[PDB]
Parts: sequence; C-alpha cells; structure tokens
Amino acid sequence: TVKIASDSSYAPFEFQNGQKKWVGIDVDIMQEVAKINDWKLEMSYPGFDAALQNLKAGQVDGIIAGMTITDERKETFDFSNPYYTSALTIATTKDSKLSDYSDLKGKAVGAKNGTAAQTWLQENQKKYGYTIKTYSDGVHMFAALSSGNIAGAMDEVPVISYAMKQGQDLAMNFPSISLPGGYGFAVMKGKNSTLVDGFNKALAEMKSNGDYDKILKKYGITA
Repeated sequence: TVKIASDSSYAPFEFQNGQKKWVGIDVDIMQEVAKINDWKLEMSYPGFDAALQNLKAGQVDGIIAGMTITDERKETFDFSNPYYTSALTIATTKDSKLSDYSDLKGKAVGAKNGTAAQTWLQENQKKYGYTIKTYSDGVHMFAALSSGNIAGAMDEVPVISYAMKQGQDLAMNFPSISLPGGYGFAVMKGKNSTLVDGFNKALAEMKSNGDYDKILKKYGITA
C-alpha cells in the first residue's frame, strides 16, 4: 500500500468534480503510476501544508500536489524527475487584442494573492509599467477580467487552460514565462527510493505510449 497526500483544491491538478470524485492531472498520473507498478494506492487530500507535515511524520509515504522542485527542498525531500513544468502567462478575454508584455503600460493586471504570479507582477512592474490588482481567488480575478476592471490576469498556463476547457471567456495570446524546477513527486530524503524510481519509470512509459499527453489533454493542456 502506498499512501500519497495532496492538496484539497488545486484545479486542474487535484480537485473534486460534480460527482465529488477526485480528479486532475496529479490524481490521474498517480493512479496510472500506481497501476503500472502494481501498488495499492491510498490518496488523501488534506491540503499542501498538512501533506508535508504528514510526510515528515511518516503518516504518508509521498506527496503529489503541484510541488515545485527546488534546491532548498532537496535538503529535506527526494524528488522524481519533474512530471510537469508549469509557466505563467497573461489571460485576457477572447475579444482582447493584448498579446505583448510591452503593451501593458498604464493598464491594470491581476494576480491571486500569495502566488508566483503575484510575485512576478511585483518584480516586473517597473519594467512594464502596469498597475497591479490582487485577488483572493480565481473566481474573483476572472470576474474582474470579464468586467474590464483588469486588462489581463497573470496565472498558470495549466490553470487558464482548464478554465478555457470549461468554456470560460479566456484566451492566452502572450508568451509564457517558465516556472523553474517543475512539479515533482516527493518522498522524505533517503527514504522510499523504490517509489521515486517507480514513479520515474512509469512516467517514462506513459510519455512513450501516449498516456501522459492524454492526461494533459483531458484537462485542456496542449502545446
């Protein structure tokens, strides 16, 4: 049995659908990795911070929860090869003609509080000359985009892609900014190398046979 903890709501990586079933890129990858390795998988969804605590306490064996691989984290955890590398970009409504970071001068651009997107906006404000608006969550940010109160909304490519798949009035006309590291499956350092290796090997098999790209496409991720 393999106990994996994750976040409680991070679409399109892990989230509950209309039937309350847990779905998402992380969920689907983990489930297929488990089947390939013949593991009995037990997922839990307490929240990212709680997941880390449970992993450190040995209450679960690993984590998959959009977890960025960083050198600092490698002091505490061992990671798989990244299984997805996210990126930031500016979402606009479908009727907008904005497509260049150098066309943001004097415009308002949104981001969610506490995110890499918000930090990028702070760090690049003097460079590009927009004003910044901060939102509590995605529903609020995208509503402000649809109302014209912001001209663009900085968020993750996979998140915008999924919202587009749901039929929301969104486009991605700008270039992307890669988020370094990528997301990784994590275990405690020096522990459970079996799981990391099994994850890596299954992921390679999934890439080769097309199952990996099928998962991404299911949640609207292309390119």
